[PDB]
Amino acid sequence: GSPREKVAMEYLQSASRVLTRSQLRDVVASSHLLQSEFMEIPMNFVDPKEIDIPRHGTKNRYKTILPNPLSRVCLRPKNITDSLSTYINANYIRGYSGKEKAFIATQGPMINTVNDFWQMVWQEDSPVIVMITKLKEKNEKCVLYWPEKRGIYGKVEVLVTGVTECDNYTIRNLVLKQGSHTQHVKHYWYTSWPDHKTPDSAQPLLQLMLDVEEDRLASEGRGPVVVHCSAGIGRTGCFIATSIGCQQLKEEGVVDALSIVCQLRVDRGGMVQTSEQYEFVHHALCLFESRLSPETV
Repeated sequence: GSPREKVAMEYLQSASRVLTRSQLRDVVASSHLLQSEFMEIPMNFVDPKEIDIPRHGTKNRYKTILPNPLSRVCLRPKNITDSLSTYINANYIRGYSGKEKAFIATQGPMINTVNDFWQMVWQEDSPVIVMITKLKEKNEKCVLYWPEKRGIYGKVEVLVTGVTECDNYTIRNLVLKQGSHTQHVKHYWYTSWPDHKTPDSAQPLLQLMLDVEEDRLASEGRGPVVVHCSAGIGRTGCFIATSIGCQQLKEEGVVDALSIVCQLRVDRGGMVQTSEQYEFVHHALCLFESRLSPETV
């Protein structure tokens, strides 16, 4: 929601700036007009008066960054009544062309939400988790929520079967279990995002992006890809917007980043949280465009 509700939602649902590949290259060259464009996009943060689940604040890492009701991920453990047991700071995110539930954006788990997080990964049959933050960056950003080899979290067991190092991220193959059932999940941990600025190069992110895309292509029938950083909106929003925009560039030869970010704001308030992040998404789109086959006919 926003102070002027209709003005803000009308904007989010109508703003558009379709960029040809040439225009995309020019826009980043002019990293000045992106800032004013960014400032025009409503945050769509959730008015706490809206949501009504007593003490949900205990499970929010950032008190003002909440899951918009319409797309909130509700937990369904088959045996709890704590009410807060059905709550998690996470939202379903629409993908390219509005594809329903392509991703789930969520905050970095807190000690008291680790079980909830796995309950989500389990009930949603999520095939991939993308983590874009260190556990600490000057101050706490996220809690360690997975085991070195094996762990129990509520009624969900997580087994770490393998670990592979890469560019600026590490991949952990995971196996989740509940009784007679198993679920595979690949955990990507991107640790090199700078503490005080956006990545100098978008190459590591696009590599991660491509790896996750191959996972999605082979996981038809499964659930949304889970993405989180600390508050679950900044780096998280950058990763998702970049993924959606690179697909538009590849399939259509153009990209509407403004529309993409607006739709993300609709799904989760604050997605792509700073102007620097907004510029970074465009730089990442530019790097991707630089690798496409030529337009000259």
